[PDB]
This record gives sequence, C-alpha cells and structure tokens, in this order.
Amino acid sequence: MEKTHVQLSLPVLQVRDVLVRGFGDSVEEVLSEARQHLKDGTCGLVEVEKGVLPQLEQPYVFIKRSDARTAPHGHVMVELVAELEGIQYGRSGETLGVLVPHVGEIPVAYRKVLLRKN
Ligand SMILES: C[C@@H](N)c1ccc(I)cc1
Repeated sequence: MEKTHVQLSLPVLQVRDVLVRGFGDSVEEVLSEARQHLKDGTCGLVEVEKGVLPQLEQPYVFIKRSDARTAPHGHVMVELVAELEGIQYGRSGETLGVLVPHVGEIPVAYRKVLLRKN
C-alpha cells in the first residue's frame, strides 16, 4: 500500500546520452508514465542548463522542490509538474531537473529525493 512519499535515488544523466527523450504526447500521459517509471526504478534525471530543454521532447516532466524548510536525510522533498507550450500544470518550488526514461545510460551522479506520490 502506497505511502504519500517515497525515498528514491535518481540517476543523473547527461542530455546527449538520453535515448528516450520524454514520456509521451500529452500532459496527462507524461505525468502518468513518469510516475510509473519512478515506481519501476526506470526513471532518470537531467539537470537543466542552457541548451538542455531544446534537446528533449515536450511535454516535459520536472521534479520541483515541494518544501523549502526541511530536506529529510538529504532527500529533498519534491513533486512533479508538467509543461507544454509554455504552460505548467501544477505550481511548486525550484526545479531539480527534468525526468526522462532510463534505459541503461551511464549516470554521472545520483540525486536523492523524497517524492510525493500524488
Ligand atoms: C519494456 C521496455 N522495453 C521499455 C523501456 C522503456 C520504455 I519508455 C518503455 C518500455
């Protein structure tokens, strides 16, 4: 039975290594697929810098900071927000990165998060 939050260590991928550059074709589908890949352990994270988003596919799924007061165990509390054509679905804090499927790419680091399973 699903707790409200789950501790995960997400592999951080470089954008040019990512083979599957998004989760789907609609805001509702990308949030659904992101959540399922997170449960299956097949989700990576790309940190956002200049040049990154134009190399990925919309709609985007971002993990954003949900609580600026405590970060339990070094796991920052986060929630999902999708973006399509400049419009965001959800409101949250600072972006930690953009989520993508992970299909065996070698990561450069891991990001510890406490994910709100909304
Ligand atoms: C089942 C497996 N081949 C797979 C990997 C990545 C995605 I996205 C969907 C399915």
